[PDB]
Amino acid sequence: ATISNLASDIQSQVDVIDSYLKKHNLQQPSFEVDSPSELPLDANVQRARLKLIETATSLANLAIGSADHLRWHCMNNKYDDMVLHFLARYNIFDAVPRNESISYVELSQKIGLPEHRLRRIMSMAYTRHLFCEPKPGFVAHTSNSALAINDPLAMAWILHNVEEVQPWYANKLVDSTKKWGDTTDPRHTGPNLNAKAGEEKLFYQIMEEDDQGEWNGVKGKGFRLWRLFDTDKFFGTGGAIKGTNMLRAFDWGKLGKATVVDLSGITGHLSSTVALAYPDLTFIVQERNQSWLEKQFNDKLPAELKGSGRVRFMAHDKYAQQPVKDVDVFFMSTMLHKEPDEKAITILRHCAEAMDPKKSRIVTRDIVLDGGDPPAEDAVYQAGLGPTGVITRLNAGIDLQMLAVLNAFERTREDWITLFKTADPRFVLKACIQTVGDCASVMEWVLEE
Amino acid sequence: ATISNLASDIQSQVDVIDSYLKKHNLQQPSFEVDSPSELPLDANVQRARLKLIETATSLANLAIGSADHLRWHCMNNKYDDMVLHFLARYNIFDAVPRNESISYVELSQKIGLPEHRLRRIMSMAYTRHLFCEPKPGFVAHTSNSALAINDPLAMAWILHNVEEVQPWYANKLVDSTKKWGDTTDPRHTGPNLNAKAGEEKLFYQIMEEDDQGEWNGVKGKGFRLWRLFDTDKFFGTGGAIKGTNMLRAFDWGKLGKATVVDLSGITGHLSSTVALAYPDLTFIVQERNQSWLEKQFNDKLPAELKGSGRVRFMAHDKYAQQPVKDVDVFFMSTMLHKEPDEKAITILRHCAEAMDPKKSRIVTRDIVLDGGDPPAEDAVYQAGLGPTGVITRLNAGIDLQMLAVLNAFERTREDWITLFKTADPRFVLKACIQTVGDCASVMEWVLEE
Repeated sequence: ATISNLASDIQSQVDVIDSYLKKHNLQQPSFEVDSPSELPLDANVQRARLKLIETATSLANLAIGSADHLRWHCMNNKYDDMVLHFLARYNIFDAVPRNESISYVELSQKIGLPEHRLRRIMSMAYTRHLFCEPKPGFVAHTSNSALAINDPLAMAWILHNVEEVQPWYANKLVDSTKKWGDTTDPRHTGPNLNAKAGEEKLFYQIMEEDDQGEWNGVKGKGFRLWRLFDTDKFFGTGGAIKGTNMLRAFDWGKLGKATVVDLSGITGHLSSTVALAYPDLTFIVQERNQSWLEKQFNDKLPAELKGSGRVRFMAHDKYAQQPVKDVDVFFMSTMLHKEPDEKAITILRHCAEAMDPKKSRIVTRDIVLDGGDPPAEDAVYQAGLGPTGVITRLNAGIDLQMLAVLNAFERTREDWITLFKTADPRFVLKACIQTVGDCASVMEWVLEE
Repeated sequence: ATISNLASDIQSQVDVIDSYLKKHNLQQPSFEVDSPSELPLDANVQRARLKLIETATSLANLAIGSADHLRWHCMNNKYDDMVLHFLARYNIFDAVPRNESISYVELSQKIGLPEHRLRRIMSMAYTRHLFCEPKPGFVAHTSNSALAINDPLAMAWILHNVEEVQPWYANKLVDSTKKWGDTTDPRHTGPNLNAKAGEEKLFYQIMEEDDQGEWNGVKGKGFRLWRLFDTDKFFGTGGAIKGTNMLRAFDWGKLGKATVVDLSGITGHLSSTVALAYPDLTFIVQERNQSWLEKQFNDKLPAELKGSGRVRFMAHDKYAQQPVKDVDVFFMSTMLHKEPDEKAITILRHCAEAMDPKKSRIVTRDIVLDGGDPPAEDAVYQAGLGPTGVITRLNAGIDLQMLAVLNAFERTREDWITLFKTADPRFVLKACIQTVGDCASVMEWVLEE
């Protein structure tokens, strides 16, 4: 890489994107409040986007240079997260009006954060194009910050990372590695470094048991788990992993009238997206129960689905035998990646024992670390992959989140195939489709004699 | 901003830099091990560099877009720091040979980190151009990582941030703000959120007292403070704030044969740089004593200065009267920014009482948040400043480090002038010079009747 060749590559990638936007009369992205929040899903546009992010980031890295690389990174980067911590806990997104500016004096008063400290936090926020200072003394939104107005799912994602993942797990991972080595046991995690025998706490136990707090309509026991469920929904409502991508990566219409057991769990928000598009499907969403789960699940269903039975909650232990009969599809999105091989095999064997091989299939959605195949219309590394690819990087972030919190791990295509064949040697991978811009693939599995 | 106008601005900035490199037969930066570690200090080149970093980063931010902004940031960013934590604690920089590749198998064995976990850490490192995978199965250095080989100062900066600043202070700043409000008291910091009365610990008390560890030649009591002193030296040896910039921002030769009391403290590494350049100066470096400080100070002096008396340590309480007579210069680099107004005024009055107004001056070096004046040859915002400027961002990182650890703060030019005039109304700011590429200014103060 040289600064000149990176600049030339940037111009080529920009020209692909800009030409497509102009040809199709599409809005140009900006940092204004009402900028589009994404670029078109056209595969060639998304390839250019993924390459542009990588090449622009590489050029900034090269221009910073090696002398300022660690000097600046270890100074600044952790404060981007601390700034978000303040913005979420003081509800600054909602306190700044969407379409107007607000003085620091008025903003400070609205949120109860002394103005001199507010000013020092906002100064750092602006450097990530998160809010802006349109005139001296005043604060306004940007594209990036306005999209989080009135969005508890986005606030959940900030706070889960800054108040739980980073302090309890990531910042203890070196010590956990030294204490237990490289294991897949979710007890071998930061909260347990000094735990007395038999008193180890699992992440999911802390999530479901802590009662000292409230989040987004759940007060007391399990508020942190409810907030975690909100983070899962955040990844479905928009952005790279949005749930509507599944409609492009798998043909739900080919199932006709069919029963889907959705072992993705959580609140069934992906089942709801598919159900709205395909009224002949019934989704039975299976998840470990919590006192508030059935009520919250039902309250969050799209209005059109409430009371219809098309998407319904069924409390279930995913490690136990399957009670639903005549299931056409076992569906599980971003669920098996939390399961080391033996636990994943238990789940998959309970599904297989409940499958009619001639009629049933398993549809999974997970990272394939090497890459899924693009959708047929869209057919050294694919854009976004390779050592500096932005999808390589997102996959690594998710993989390290699985490591830090659970000792779980992401898998390659061959890893998935081997896992399923160990569960039942009759499993065949029929399709592994990843839309350009997304890190997950939708995989279709059948039992063949 | 649009993607096209950012791309055009990138091409203009690259052309300035590339034309200068070619005209002067200078090496092109790359990610290779032996890339230059910085660009020329020519002011127009550095202005173009600072603008290029900002514009490239803005273009990557825009191409990511608002939908993936928080989704990706809160996933990935904290892992850049966790990766550094591993790289430093397992000494991966030194274990990868500078000029050769090493297999993951051999690297894992050298450092005692299981290979599967090593591979998952390196995957994330590569996305910041920190090491690379030149062939499948093998690891090599990049420009960015090779510069940290055999550099305990760089390792100190990683570990101080990831093991002390972030967990003990930054990740508790919201809670500290809620407990105490906006104060300048260094007791009102994260370690003391639950401290019992009169048992509060100051950062600098923890640094100097903890004896459960070792760092870079200091075993036991005060190892963390020694590591902090190494971080201070790291900012002097290279990069934006390198100490040789002071030779451009102030004329030490005009002093002739002169005595300088250096209240920067630490290990006098900036005094050593000036002393090597100006043999007629004597520097008396004043700092709070520690058992190991005089020995380490003397061992780290440049060979040419050892035993010469040109740079010597004098234990001193900066809040106490000044014992040295006939001082020509009181020098203090990045020291007063840790001092709230009343404490800074105490120091400055002790200096002023020891000054002959006709002969003496104070030379300070600190951030001026609005910007110092460029050196005379180099004469809405200056490059690097403004809301997304990279020097604005570094200043904010340092300002938030001062907030989180000490409740201290950075200052504008007018803040500095007001502070000095409160200390003694005879103080006049004669010069405030900031070299392009650096965040600190060198300020010259005299007493005028």
